[PDB]
Amino acid sequence: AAQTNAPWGLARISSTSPGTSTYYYDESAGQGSCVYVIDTGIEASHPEFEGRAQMVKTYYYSSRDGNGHGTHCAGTVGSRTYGVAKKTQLFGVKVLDDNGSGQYSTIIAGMDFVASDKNNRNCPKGVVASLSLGGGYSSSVNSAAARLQSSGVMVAVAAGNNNADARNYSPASEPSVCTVGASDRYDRRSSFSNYGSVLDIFGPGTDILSTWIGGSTRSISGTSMATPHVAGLAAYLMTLGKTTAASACRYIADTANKGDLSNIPFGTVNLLAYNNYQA
Ligand SMILES: [Ca+2]
Repeated sequence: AAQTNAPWGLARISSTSPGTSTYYYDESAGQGSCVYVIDTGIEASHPEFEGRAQMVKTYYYSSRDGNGHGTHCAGTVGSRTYGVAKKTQLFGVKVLDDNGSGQYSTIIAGMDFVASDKNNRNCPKGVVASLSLGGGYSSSVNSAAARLQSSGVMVAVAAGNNNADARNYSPASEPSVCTVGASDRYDRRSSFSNYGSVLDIFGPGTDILSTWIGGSTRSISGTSMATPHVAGLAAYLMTLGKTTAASACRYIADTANKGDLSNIPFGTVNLLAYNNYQA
C-alpha cells in the first residue's frame, strides 16, 4: 500500500533515502496487535482513531487527555492518516497529569498495570508499550521497564531531550528496553536528542504532524515523537510475523538504515528505523 503526501516521518521509515513524501507499507497495517500509550491519555473520540482507541486506566480524577501529548503520540502509532500501524488497537494509560507531569511511583504503577492488563486484551499478534516520558535516573523506574519487557511486551522508550548521555535518565537507561533517539527530515540527529551507548535506534522526531485534542492536529518535536514511530513499527512487524516482543528491538536495529545520520557522537549507533517494505 502507498499513502501519498504523508507526514515526512512515515515516508522516512519506509525509505532508504530522505526527501520523499509517500509512506509504503503492507496493508495488514498492524491488525491483531496492541499498543499501550502510557502518557497523558488519548482523546479516543478523535475521528482519526476510528473506534480503535480506548482509555483503560487513569491515576487522576479523569481519564481524559487534557494536555495533547498522549493523543499526539497515539496518533503517530496508529491514527489513520498520521500513524505507522493504521489498524492496531490503542490502549491509553494516563500516568501523566494534564501539565505533562507525574510522580515516579505512578509511572511505575502504570508499567506494572500494562504487564497484567495485556492478559485482559485480545492481541494475538503481540503487544507493545510506548513510553514518551522520562526523568533523572531511578533504579526502580528502570526495574519496572525491565519487568514490562520481561512479561512479553515490546517496550519503546524516549531517550530524552537534554542533548546529553541517556545513561543518566530513566527509563531511557534500562538496557533491556528499546531506547529511541530523534532525527530530522535531513537525516541529522535532532539538536535536543539524547545520545550514548544505551540508545538502540533513531526515529523521526523533529516537526512531526499528528493528532491533537479537540479533534485537531499539530506538528511538534521531541524524542517523545520518535518513540511512537518505533512502537508502531514494532506492532506492524509483529503482525507480519517477522519478529516477536522479546526480539523486536534487535530486529529493528538489524534491519535499520545504517550510517545515514549526521551529528551522531562517537560511540552512539548510527541506525534509523526502517520497515524494509518492498511493494
Ligand atoms: Ca536496549
